[PDB]
Amino acid sequence: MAPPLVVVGSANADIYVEIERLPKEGETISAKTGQTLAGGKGANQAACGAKLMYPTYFVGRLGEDAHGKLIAEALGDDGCGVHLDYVRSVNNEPTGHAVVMLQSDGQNSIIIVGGANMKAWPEIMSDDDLEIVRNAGIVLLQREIPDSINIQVAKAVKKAGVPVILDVGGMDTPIPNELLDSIDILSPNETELSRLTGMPTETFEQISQAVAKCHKLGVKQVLVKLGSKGSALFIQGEKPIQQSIIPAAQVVDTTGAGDTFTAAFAVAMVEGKSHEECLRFAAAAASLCVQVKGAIPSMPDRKSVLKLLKFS
Amino acid sequence: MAPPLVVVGSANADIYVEIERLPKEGETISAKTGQTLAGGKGANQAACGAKLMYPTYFVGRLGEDAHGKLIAEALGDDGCGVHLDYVRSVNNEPTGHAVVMLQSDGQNSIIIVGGANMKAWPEIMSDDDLEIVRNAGIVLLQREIPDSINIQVAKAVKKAGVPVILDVGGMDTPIPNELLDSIDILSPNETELSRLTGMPTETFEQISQAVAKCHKLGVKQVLVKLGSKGSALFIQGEKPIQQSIIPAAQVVDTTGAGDTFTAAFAVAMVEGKSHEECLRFAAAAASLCVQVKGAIPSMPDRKSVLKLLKFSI
Ligand SMILES: Nc1ncnc2c1ncn2[C@@H]1O[C@H](COP(=O)(O)OP(=O)(O)OP(=O)(O)O)[C@@H](O)[C@H]1O
Ligand SMILES: Nc1ncnc2c1ncn2[C@@H]1O[C@H](COP(=O)(O)OP(=O)(O)OP(=O)(O)O)[C@@H](O)[C@H]1O
Ligand SMILES: OC[C@H]1O[C@H](O)[C@H](O)[C@@H]1O
Ligand code: NA
Ligand code: NA
Repeated sequence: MAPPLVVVGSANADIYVEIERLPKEGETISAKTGQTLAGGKGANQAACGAKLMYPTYFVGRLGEDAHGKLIAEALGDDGCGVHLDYVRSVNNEPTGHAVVMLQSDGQNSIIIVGGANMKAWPEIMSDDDLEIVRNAGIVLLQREIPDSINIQVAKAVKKAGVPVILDVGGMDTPIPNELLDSIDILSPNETELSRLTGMPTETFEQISQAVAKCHKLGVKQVLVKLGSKGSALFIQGEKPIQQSIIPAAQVVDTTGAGDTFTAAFAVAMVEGKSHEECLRFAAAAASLCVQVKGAIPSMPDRKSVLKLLKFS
Repeated sequence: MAPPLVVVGSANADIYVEIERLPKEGETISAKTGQTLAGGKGANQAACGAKLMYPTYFVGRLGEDAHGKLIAEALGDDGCGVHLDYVRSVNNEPTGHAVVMLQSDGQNSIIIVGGANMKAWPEIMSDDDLEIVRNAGIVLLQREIPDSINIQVAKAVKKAGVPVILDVGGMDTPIPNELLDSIDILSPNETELSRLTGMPTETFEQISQAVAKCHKLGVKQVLVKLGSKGSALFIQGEKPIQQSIIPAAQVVDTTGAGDTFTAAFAVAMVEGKSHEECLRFAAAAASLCVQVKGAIPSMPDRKSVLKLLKFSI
């Protein structure tokens, strides 16, 4: 009954097919194999939070189709234990999905269908949806749903005094200043930090500088994801702190690990942990995540993260 | 219950994405929209039979997943009314699926995942897997499950005396002669007939000679689908029967129409109708199919097929 993690964002069916080579206009080919998996940054972050045994709601839009049931199954009672009260399904849009064509040479080809993620939201968020974010302990957004929705959520949480984190992952359009001005923590990776600031991010000094531009744009806190280099938390009026990776024994699959990092950070934060302990909690979670194939099935339970953290 | 139509074959979730152009290696693109629908040649044919009010069983393999559920729902008691007793689901293979990339010009590019359709069958069919085919009034196969399974089913019927139809739709591989020798009716389109015989099929004379080649490969009856030109039924030693299309008011989506044609022909044949009547009935059912989007959603009910027959000649 603690103030919940509330994730508002995307849910996707990820349709992976293993093919020797791409087809041609008319060519029917046969994949070696194929699998369809629950994904999307919003669903991933919600799954992570629920698996960490923190009360978590997902606010998203699905189609009334098989891929929608796939997501609900993965996230809900028989899966991760996300509260799905505020997920709505519609009959005029497909569940969002991605066709991923892994090829016999190492190259990926992807078709992304935004579907319900981009087209099933209302013009104006319902009072019901806004009520769950007002009652949240913390709110997580990404950029795989319309700016309109992110902005309306951001405004409500700001008035309610609820912290909100915006993951920059998703579409590569500019971020509206009204969104930047209404969020507590911006969370880009190195490449995303560069794209929105038009500055280099090859060195930590360059990163600090792009982050300085972020402060000027209205963002008091930036949680920078650095891949193998770990992460860095920048708070205006303070010294940037850093956390290196907690090295994985083996990197099986980095899919979902940035989402795990972000959501785990949010869980540690809302649990009242220090900034240092938040970064380390998140590092530990991302680390367990990359050691296992897949996205949502790779995400660690609280017991495993805490176990890994114990090590000296 | 009349001796049922028994369809042994494939079930696919059909994943349609509308794009402008096919993407390139390393490249991410966006689609305008999409839809996931119940399909597969086997499930389509069973759905058709069931909608035409003939007792119909589907024998097939599904994964225990959301795509599998989609199929079951579309075919079963709340959908088409297919008897699903002999559908089996496995947890170690995915339900087969097909990514169908529609382009703006008109071409389609397709990736087919065999999944449970190709990989979840036993090496040897058990005799109570085969009990249903032994009780059939007519059996329909396609080429979207393993050759080995098709061979075992056909042989189990031949040694029981009921007609077996093999739709050539599916894999583009040569058909094993062991299979051709065990079926009663082969049903290819023009391209499949040409691929299988290695002969041209651009003219009716050519088609007739390609069919003569089929008669040499041991097949007595060939039901050739000729697209906008209609169809024809060749029976060895007899004059061919030709049937033009029953023209559709509008063509919305031809997906599943060949499946409809073949299954409707089978229903008419198992009900005792004349070859002429069988072809007409099949043409009418395919006509209705092309006027609605989707495969299984577009299957017509028997009354509509008979009404189109009444008023079309
Ligand atoms: N060998 C590793 N061991 C432990 N953690 C790792 C390892 N490699 C990457 N990570 C961590 O897993 C997460 C995902 O890394 P990844 O490189 O895929 O993306 P990122 O740049 O960090 O962030 P984003 O998801 O926004 O792209 C990150 O939190 C990263 O710190
Ligand atoms: N305008 C139309 N009106 C009525 N029937 C049509 C029309 N166009 C195609 N058909 C019929 O729908 C069925 C499928 O037609 P299509 O052209 O898609 O391929 P086909 O070669 O005949 O069969 P297959 O699906 O096996 O390739 C056929 O029975 C065809 O005769
Ligand atoms: O004939 C139609 C079927 O062929 C392919 O198998 C598609 O899945 C489609 O439903
Ligand atoms: Na992973
Ligand atoms: Na159709």
